[PDB]
Amino acid sequence: TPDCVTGKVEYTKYNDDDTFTVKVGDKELFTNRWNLQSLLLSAQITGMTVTIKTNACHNGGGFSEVIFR
Amino acid sequence: TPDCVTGKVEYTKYNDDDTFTVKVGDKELFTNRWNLQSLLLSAQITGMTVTIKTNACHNGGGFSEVIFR
Amino acid sequence: TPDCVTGKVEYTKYNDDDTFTVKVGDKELFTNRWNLQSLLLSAQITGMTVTIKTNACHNGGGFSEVIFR
Amino acid sequence: TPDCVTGKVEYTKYNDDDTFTVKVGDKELFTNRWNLQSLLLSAQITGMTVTIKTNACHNGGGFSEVIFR
Amino acid sequence: TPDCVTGKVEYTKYNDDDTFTVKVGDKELFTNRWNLQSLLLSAQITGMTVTIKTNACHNGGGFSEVIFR
Ligand SMILES: OC[C@H]1O[C@H](O[C@@H]2[C@H](O)[C@@H](O)[C@H](O[C@H]3[C@H](O)[C@@H](O)[C@H](O)O[C@@H]3CO)O[C@@H]2CO)[C@H](O)[C@@H](O)[C@H]1O
Ligand SMILES: OC[C@H]1O[C@H](O[C@@H]2[C@H](O)[C@@H](O)[C@H](O[C@H]3[C@H](O)[C@@H](O)[C@H](O)O[C@@H]3CO)O[C@@H]2CO)[C@H](O)[C@@H](O)[C@H]1O
Ligand SMILES: OC[C@H]1O[C@H](O[C@@H]2[C@H](O)[C@@H](O)[C@H](O[C@H]3[C@H](O)[C@@H](O)[C@H](O)O[C@@H]3CO)O[C@@H]2CO)[C@H](O)[C@@H](O)[C@H]1O
Ligand SMILES: OC[C@H]1O[C@H](O[C@@H]2[C@H](O)[C@@H](O)[C@H](O[C@H]3[C@H](O)[C@@H](O)[C@H](O)O[C@@H]3CO)O[C@@H]2CO)[C@H](O)[C@@H](O)[C@H]1O
Ligand SMILES: OC[C@H]1O[C@H](O[C@@H]2[C@H](O)[C@@H](O)[C@H](O[C@H]3[C@H](O)[C@@H](O)[C@H](O)O[C@@H]3CO)O[C@@H]2CO)[C@H](O)[C@@H](O)[C@H]1O
Ligand SMILES: OC[C@H]1O[C@H](O[C@@H]2[C@H](O)[C@@H](O)[C@H](O[C@H]3[C@H](O)[C@@H](O)[C@H](O)O[C@@H]3CO)O[C@@H]2CO)[C@H](O)[C@@H](O)[C@H]1O
Ligand SMILES: OC[C@H]1O[C@H](O[C@@H]2[C@H](O)[C@@H](O)[C@H](O[C@H]3[C@H](O)[C@@H](O)[C@H](O)O[C@@H]3CO)O[C@@H]2CO)[C@H](O)[C@@H](O)[C@H]1O
Ligand SMILES: OC[C@H]1O[C@H](O[C@@H]2[C@H](O)[C@@H](O)[C@H](O[C@H]3[C@H](O)[C@@H](O)[C@H](O)O[C@@H]3CO)O[C@@H]2CO)[C@H](O)[C@@H](O)[C@H]1O
Ligand SMILES: OC[C@H]1O[C@H](O[C@@H]2[C@H](O)[C@@H](O)[C@H](O)O[C@@H]2CO)[C@H](O)[C@@H](O)[C@H]1O
Ligand SMILES: OC[C@H]1O[C@H](O[C@@H]2[C@H](O)[C@@H](O)[C@H](O)O[C@@H]2CO)[C@H](O)[C@@H](O)[C@H]1O
Ligand SMILES: OC[C@H]1O[C@H](O[C@@H]2[C@H](O)[C@@H](O)[C@H](O)O[C@@H]2CO)[C@H](O)[C@@H](O)[C@H]1O
Ligand SMILES: OC[C@H]1O[C@H](O[C@@H]2[C@H](O)[C@@H](O)[C@H](O)O[C@@H]2CO)[C@H](O)[C@@H](O)[C@H]1O
Ligand SMILES: OC[C@H]1O[C@H](O[C@@H]2[C@H](O)[C@@H](O)[C@H](O)O[C@@H]2CO)[C@H](O)[C@@H](O)[C@H]1O
Ligand SMILES: OC[C@H]1O[C@@H](O)[C@H](O)[C@@H](O)[C@H]1O
Ligand SMILES: OC[C@H]1O[C@@H](O)[C@H](O)[C@@H](O)[C@H]1O
Repeated sequence: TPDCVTGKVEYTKYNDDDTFTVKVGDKELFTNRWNLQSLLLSAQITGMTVTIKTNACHNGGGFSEVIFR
Repeated sequence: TPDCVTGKVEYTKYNDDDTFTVKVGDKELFTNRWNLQSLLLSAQITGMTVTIKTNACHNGGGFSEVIFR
Repeated sequence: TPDCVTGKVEYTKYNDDDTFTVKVGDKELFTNRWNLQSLLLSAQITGMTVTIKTNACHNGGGFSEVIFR
Repeated sequence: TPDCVTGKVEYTKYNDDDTFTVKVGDKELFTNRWNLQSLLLSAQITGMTVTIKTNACHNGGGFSEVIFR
Repeated sequence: TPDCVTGKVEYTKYNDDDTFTVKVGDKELFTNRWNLQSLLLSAQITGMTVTIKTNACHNGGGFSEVIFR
């Protein structure tokens, strides 16, 4: 799956339908995998750099693949 | 959904029916989403600023949307 | 529900029937809510002050309401 | 249930059947309770002192009761 | 099961089928056990040394046994 954005997590958002939104770089993306919610908030809190891989690389796009550096 | 309060978490409370109460700004609100309980206690412990979005913006109102900054 | 003890968590214990015991102040109390186990060990590790509310305010009493400050 | 060992966690191990092994003091013991896995890794990472209570107090013995000081 | 790599976690990756990849030493390996995902990210964030035991000791190989010191 192609890389889409790499950067620190600027903010995260819990959504009304239990999906989770993340802003990394200049894109706002969401995931429906509940396992990723605490992993991404820990990355945010400790300042890790994440790379999100997705074909829907646009605002509002979904993802499931994340690399944590 | 409109913004209702933005601030640091002042305290959290675990309720008898397994919902979770939070006091942010001047409002005391609750959520029934179990996934938000450890995310909001981590935001409290590390001093993050949260924005709660809800139409029930009054004491005792419920919410499910939270932004973590 | 009335306040029973306020203080820092002295120790926590995992019990043979999957309940969790906590010692706050001068009372040792237990809860059967599994969601409270990691929230109380985080409060212990980061030194938060907790208030437990319960009518069974005696050693061995149960509880479910906790305020985290 | 009698005390068996008290000390800091030397290492933890994830086992092929999803049980979890811990070495505290001079004993290596395991638990089948999935709730204890992140509680024991947090105790190892932050250097807490744990007391394990079990009648199978020998290498390879199982336990479920742990006190976190 | 034989030791395969020992080292600090260099990166972790959440995969599209909910498995989790880890790079330790010179090998990139994956596990399908959901319980290991937050244990390995905590090991990565706090700089623990992990030993992965597996017979598939090659890039792309799977594992389930991890020692955390
Ligand atoms: O978290 C939501 C969602 O994330 C991942 O899917 C993403 C989009 O939501 C999904 O619509 C998109 O599907 C593409 C296929 O990748 C592509 O092969 C096909 O040609 O078109 C469809 C529709 O546009 O894929 C992205 C991820 O690349 C995740 O895969 C999905 O299971 C779900 O978790
Ligand atoms: O906001 C603080 C408040 O949160 C919790 O109460 C929630 C609502 O605020 C409250 O309106 C709601 O009341 C329920 C009662 O639980 C129920 O017994 C009764 O029959 O119906 C009313 C609504 O008409 O309760 C929710 C919780 O689900 C929290 O319980 C409360 O102590 C306080 O912290
Ligand atoms: O955790 C409780 C609850 O949070 C969210 O709902 C909030 C209030 O609890 C709910 O009463 C309120 O309902 C609104 C409708 O959204 C609005 O369309 C209608 O016009 O008025 C009612 C009453 O004010 O909505 C807020 C959130 O905006 C969450 O949606 C819900 O599932 C539940 O988790
Ligand atoms: O803290 C949330 C929750 O804690 C207690 O429930 C625990 C689990 O959260 C709950 O899913 C679990 O349910 C069991 C059934 O009791 C059992 O009959 C069935 O076979 O399996 C499910 C899943 O393992 O029960 C434990 C407590 O034993 C608490 O009871 C519950 O009300 C709520 O507070
Ligand atoms: O975690 C165990 C238990 O904690 C909470 O209940 C507590 C005691 O376990 C329970 O026996 C006690 O019951 C009270 C009633 O609240 C009171 O109205 C009646 O007059 O007397 C009995 C005995 O004193 O209540 C406390 C909490 O106040 C929790 O409510 C329960 O679900 C369970 O989790
Ligand atoms: O996590 C594994 C296991 O831990 C707890 O049980 C322990 C041993 O696994 C179990 O064999 C041992 O059984 C004892 C009885 O306690 C004792 O009453 C009887 O006389 O002898 C047997 C054999 O030694 O008990 C220990 C804990 O004392 C836990 O109870 C069990 O559910 C399971 O989690
Ligand atoms: O020294 C702790 C030990 O924990 C793990 O092994 C546990 C017991 O110590 C071990 O005796 C037990 O072995 C069982 C198998 O579970 C069972 O499937 C097989 O048929 O019989 C043997 C002997 O009764 O397994 C438990 C774990 O469930 C761990 O495997 C070991 O490396 C070591 O850490
Ligand atoms: O998470 C993936 C997987 O990890 C563990 O299995 C590993 C490989 O996935 C599996 O192919 C490999 O199988 C070995 C046999 O154990 C061995 O007896 C035989 O000689 O060779 C095959 C192929 O190399 O085993 C490794 C771990 O050693 C885990 O056991 C499995 O349940 C699953 O979690
Ligand atoms: O990330 C793990 C799973 O997350 C989502 O499922 C959640 C929850 O984990 C599951 O128990 C429940 O049945 O559905 C939830 C979403 O409605 C994904 O939808 C799953 O496919 C898993 O990836
Ligand atoms: O821009 C990111 C948004 O993510 C969530 O919405 C997505 C998606 O954008 C939307 O079209 C879809 O219907 O629902 C998804 C969530 O389930 C949030 O709900 C939005 O607030 C944005 O953060
Ligand atoms: O956040 C997870 C879900 O919370 C609420 O459900 C919880 C719990 O997760 C569920 O497994 C249980 O059966 O009921 C609980 C509520 O009584 C919400 O109802 C869900 O929408 C999820 O958000
Ligand atoms: O600690 C939680 C429970 O652990 C064991 O069960 C786990 C898991 O929690 C359960 O949902 C799954 O179906 O089986 C697992 C392996 O047995 C214990 O058997 C339970 O008593 C709980 O302690
Ligand atoms: O974490 C141990 C187990 O992980 C995998 O199962 C997960 C999850 O734990 C389970 O609750 C869910 O129903 O299915 C998931 C797999 O898609 C393993 O497959 C299990 O065998 C356990 O090892
Ligand atoms: O006060 C709560 C008590 O709960 C019991 O189940 C346990 O055996 C005691 O050791 C104590 O923890
Ligand atoms: O080399 C291990 C590989 O494991 C696969 O399951 C995963 O999809 C790949 O991205 C890679 O991590």
